[PDB]
Amino acid sequence: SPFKPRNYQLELALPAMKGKNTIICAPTGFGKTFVSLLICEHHLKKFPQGQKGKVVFFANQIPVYEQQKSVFSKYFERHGYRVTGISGATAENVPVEQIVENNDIIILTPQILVNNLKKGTIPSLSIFTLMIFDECHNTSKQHPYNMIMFNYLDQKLGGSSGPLPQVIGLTASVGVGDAKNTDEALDYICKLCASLDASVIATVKHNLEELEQVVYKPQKFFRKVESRISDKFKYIIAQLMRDTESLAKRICKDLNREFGTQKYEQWIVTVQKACMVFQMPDKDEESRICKALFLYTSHLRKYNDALIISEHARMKDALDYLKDFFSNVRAAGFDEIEQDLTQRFEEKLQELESVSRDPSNENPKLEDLCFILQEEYHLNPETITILFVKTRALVDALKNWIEGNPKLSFLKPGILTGDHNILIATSVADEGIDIAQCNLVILYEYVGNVIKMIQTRGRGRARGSKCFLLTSNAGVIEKEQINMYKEKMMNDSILRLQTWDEAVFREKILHIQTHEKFIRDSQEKPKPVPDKENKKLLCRKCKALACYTADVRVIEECHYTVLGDAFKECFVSRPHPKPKQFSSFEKRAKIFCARQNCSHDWGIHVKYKTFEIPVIKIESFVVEDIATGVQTLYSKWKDFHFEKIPFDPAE
RNA sequence: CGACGCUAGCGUC
RNA sequence: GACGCUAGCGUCG
Ligand SMILES: [Mg+2]
Ligand SMILES: [Zn+2]
Repeated sequence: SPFKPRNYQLELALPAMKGKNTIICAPTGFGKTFVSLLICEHHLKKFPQGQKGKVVFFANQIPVYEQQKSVFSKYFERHGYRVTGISGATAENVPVEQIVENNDIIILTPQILVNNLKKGTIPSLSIFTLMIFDECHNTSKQHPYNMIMFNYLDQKLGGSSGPLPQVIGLTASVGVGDAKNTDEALDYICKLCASLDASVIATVKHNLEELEQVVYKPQKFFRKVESRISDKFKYIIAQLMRDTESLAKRICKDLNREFGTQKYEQWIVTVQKACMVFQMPDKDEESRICKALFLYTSHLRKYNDALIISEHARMKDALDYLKDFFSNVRAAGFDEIEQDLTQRFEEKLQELESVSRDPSNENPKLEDLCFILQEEYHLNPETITILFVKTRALVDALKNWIEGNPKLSFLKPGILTGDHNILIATSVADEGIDIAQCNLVILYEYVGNVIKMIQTRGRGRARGSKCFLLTSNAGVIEKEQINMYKEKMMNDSILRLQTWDEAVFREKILHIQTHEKFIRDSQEKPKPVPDKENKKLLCRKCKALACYTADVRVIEECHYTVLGDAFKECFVSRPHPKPKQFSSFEKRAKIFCARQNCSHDWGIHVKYKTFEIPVIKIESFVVEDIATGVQTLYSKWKDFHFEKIPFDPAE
């Protein structure tokens, strides 16, 4: 152990080194990696000569996986332990069984292990002696962590009595979920402890003073401000809205309406979702009326978003956003509909710009953020900032404004989504891999949970780091208020736990956990009857025939193909700007409607073992029926019931 | 393609 | 006290 550990690290690691299933709960940045390494070195120094240990470490983000894989193999080969890892890119056509056998420390994404557990390639978890979940707080509803633990609990409660592994979770906090007093919070923490069969929660108690000189708590600030006094854009855009919806009335004629909400977008998603069953006797003019109206609603949706961007940013940015929109749809073909909508746009456009570009009109949010930045960089010209927005439209809007606003010449921004002065960002899953210490973080119209709150403090470990929350909605302020109270209750409940006898707590967890077992068994739902009939699937933006269900076979129960040239008729392949690959496929194209003026996104095109195939999404089509004539929309594939004819290579 | 998590809004016993 | 739907965001096979 020659790299100088601190006493709070040994204090956290101690119970794990005593063999107890343990949840380490410590502030982001305490150095969990050293704790994991110490625990592992100890775990497998323990064994006699005739037995050997096998450790598995789960990370569920690739950078963390690669980082841990690297540091584990560097620390452990000197001691004689084969280290290896498996992730999505390295998973296929390799006999995972003997990879696991042949190696003593094993770093995994969790999905690969549930996938191997279910296909029996991995018989039981009794293969492992120690399991380590990094960011274990999402050992919760459907997350792969929980599916692994379900397998563990099954072996626990069933008569099958193989030796089970020791389970350690690491986290900066446990969450309380939707808990509103200390006893509810207590219950939720006990439920999560049960999910990982933990007997101990390790926090820092004796060496608090050492810890609080390592990771400091940044000071928080709330900036309540109010929305735009004057809405010129909103007047004229509203008028555009009710024009387009009068067009809806001209063909649809069928119905609390607020223009600019998430009310409004859910309503418009509903008008599309209800209008893809417009069934006439004529089929030609019905295809084109229904798509007149799909287009009207798509344009109304991207009309609405423009004004939410107006509320949260400049209006020159929203303007550039929908000028990009119209350049986008210009290349999708030209009908009467395109020229018509776009031409009423042209009419408004110039008064529109004249509205946008006048200093008269500034979102007070933007000038308050300019204020904050000016102050922090006047007092510290070397401040490194990070700014969290909600939509990824807002990220490049704010960036363009930073460069375009001259007050902040001294800012040189950089992005990250899914050198520098300041980073603009949406959300980063869970604490994350190494990042430059930021000493200023700002949350711009930000809402979140308690765990994200604890974790965001790790950007500003150093003393004198600062964090701002600025908003036009007292809602958001109150919503982080309740979060801080939730952190209070979490700490209070954890300490109330540690003052219980071990055994009372362990029989508590055992009973919680047999409960939840028979719950998930009861909740196991049986099949309905799959119906065996010839169903037509038509497009969603042209409603033209695509194929029937007897055309489609299914591949490993998830992705569904088509056979026969009847599909090669009605799409066009487009080589893709993101040639990703996932488990046993390679992605090369996205396929769209070959129909003139349609070009809707229908699926992708991909190499599977020796074949090229396109594979498609339901929630990009409509499903009719021969005798009924009626048609119905499905979103999720698993939601759709018919004869599941598996893919045969024999054709 | 598909599986999950977080958030907001809205519903069901 | 959970489930579902719509969307935003993130991750992963
Ligand atoms: Mg996740
Ligand atoms: Zn189409």
